[PDB]
Amino acid sequence: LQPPPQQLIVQNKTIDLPAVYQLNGGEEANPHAVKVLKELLSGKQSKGMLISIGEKGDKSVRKYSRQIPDHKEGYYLSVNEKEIVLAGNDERGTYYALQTFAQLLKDGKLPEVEIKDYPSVRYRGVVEGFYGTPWSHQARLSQLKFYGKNKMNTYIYGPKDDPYHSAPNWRLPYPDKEAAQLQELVAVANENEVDFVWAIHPGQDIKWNKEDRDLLLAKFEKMYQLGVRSFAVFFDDISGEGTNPQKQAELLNYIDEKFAQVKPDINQLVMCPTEYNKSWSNPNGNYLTTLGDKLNPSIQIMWTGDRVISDITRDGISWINERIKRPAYIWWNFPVSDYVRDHLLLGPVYGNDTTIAKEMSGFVTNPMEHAESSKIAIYSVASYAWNPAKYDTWQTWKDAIRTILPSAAEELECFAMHNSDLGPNGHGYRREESMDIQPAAERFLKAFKEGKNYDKADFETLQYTFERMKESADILLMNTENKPLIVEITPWVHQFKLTAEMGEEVLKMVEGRNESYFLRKYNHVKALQQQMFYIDQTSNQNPYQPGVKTATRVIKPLIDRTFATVVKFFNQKFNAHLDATTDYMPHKMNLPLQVKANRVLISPVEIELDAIYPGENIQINFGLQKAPVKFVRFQFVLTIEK
Ligand SMILES: CC(=O)N[C@H]1CNC[C@@H](O)[C@@H](O)[C@@H]1O
Ligand SMILES: [Ca+2]
Repeated sequence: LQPPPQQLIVQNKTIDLPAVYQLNGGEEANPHAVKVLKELLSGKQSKGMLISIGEKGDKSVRKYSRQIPDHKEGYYLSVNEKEIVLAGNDERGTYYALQTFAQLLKDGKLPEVEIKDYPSVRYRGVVEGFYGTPWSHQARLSQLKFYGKNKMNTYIYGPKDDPYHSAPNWRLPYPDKEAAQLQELVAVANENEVDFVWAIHPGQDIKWNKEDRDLLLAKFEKMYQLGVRSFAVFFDDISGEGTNPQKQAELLNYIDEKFAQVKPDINQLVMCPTEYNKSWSNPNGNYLTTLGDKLNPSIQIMWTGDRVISDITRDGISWINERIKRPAYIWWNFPVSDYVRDHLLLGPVYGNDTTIAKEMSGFVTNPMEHAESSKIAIYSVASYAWNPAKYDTWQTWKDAIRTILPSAAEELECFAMHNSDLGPNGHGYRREESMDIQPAAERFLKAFKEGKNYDKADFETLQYTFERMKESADILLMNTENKPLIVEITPWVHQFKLTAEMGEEVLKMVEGRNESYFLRKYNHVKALQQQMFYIDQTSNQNPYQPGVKTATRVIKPLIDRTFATVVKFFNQKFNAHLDATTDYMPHKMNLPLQVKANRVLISPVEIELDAIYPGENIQINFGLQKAPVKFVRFQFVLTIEK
């Protein structure tokens, strides 16, 4: 059961899904839930075993009102030989009773059980709020079904790069095509019991005048016409007047008073502050307390923790709550990769204190621009925020992988386990990676480097890893159970497979039959390096972190260091002069050259390019008018026309 229920009593009897059943509650219970139930009961006829579905207050469930948790979205579920009860505290609770029911049903059989359940955190879900290609319409439809199945009740739509979400075209209604698609998203979210929260991000060019105020209002009104019933205003990552607290609070309160309190059915009204984490707060400034004191009590204030990227702690949530005068609505910046875009972040969700549910009013994950890939952290975040006290890091991760790709779980597992760390970055945030084999890697390399014998067991572990990596890469590429997931990760799967092959060859170079066999392996390895460079230069070419990195934390560094090392030993033994560099680089220059898009740079006297190119400019720190260029004699960046 994911998420795990608050309370669970299991019997060790199993009853069959009644061939003949009698349904009590069908026309009075939440239709979404009745719909799931009926699908599960296809080819089953309606005397028979009584099944009771309904919300508190419904005739159908009166007998059980005591049993139904007195919690929003709570429910009571019961299966025995004589009957089934599915009873929500409210309509969404009945739907969630059904989501739990569906997981219990295995082979037309059910365990005898009694469950009392409800969420420990009121708002749980996802904020699509990253920089990068926003999620496709189809990705989104898929996400909303996934959210319902995992009792996530919130989808906050706010992709930084959607021009009708941010400046300047926030002022503009969506075009007809986009609008109809959003209308469809709201309907699907409704059906899966998710609040679609439409966010707008206007602060960068907002004028604090009636005109802009009205435009914002009319935009919200248009969204309402499309079915939206929840709203947010994001003030993150902007500069200027669009960051004045009082003005923000005033705008928020006005939206509240003239809009959220004027429609009959508006649910969530949420604002993300400009100072959105501790380390970006002006120490002793009045930004957060102004918001805390001026914002109407019913307005949620988002927060990403002590740092831009970070895990939520007891001391952290307390620090913020004292200033905003209410429980923070958490915006957790994981697995979002928009600042390390050459990495996938597919590891477990961990790091967030499990005892602070009461201290947060919401918990949403900012995911990767890779939607299907993000379902691993998303399912885990769903599990954590519904029941943080039973949150199990690795078990949920494995459960997510097996839900996403039952046909190749172990392979996805192998792949995700070695694609979890972010590498070095401006936000300082890291994840463990490849911990299973890290000790063996570390012993092997320390010994080898120092001419001290390595343990044969460690050598074999590595070897075994490279082999499993190749099997999972090839099996992943050809998987058709979730094509969109495979499309998203393919570049990295290729890169991952070449990494595994590079490791095998380098290991063979360590064993090293003879002089000629060594050179064969050494040459194979140069070729692989060049192939990795090629993928890194042709796949995923975005402006910020172009390319494709994989197994960066433990595995690549082990292979590279082992290569440099065995080559040095070969050069010594045979008085040779093999090049021991580990990153193929087609240009020539003691710091490593790098190639990013059409820049050729020295890592922070004479460079020689592998060819003549039109020069664009040189930016040095202590234009070329298209002049031909191959050599450059004297930050250190050459841009050329490529
Ligand atoms: C509140 C917030 O995190 N805003 C920005 C910038 N900080 C983190 C980045 O990952 C972005 O995705 C995010 O949209
Ligand atoms: Ca009802």
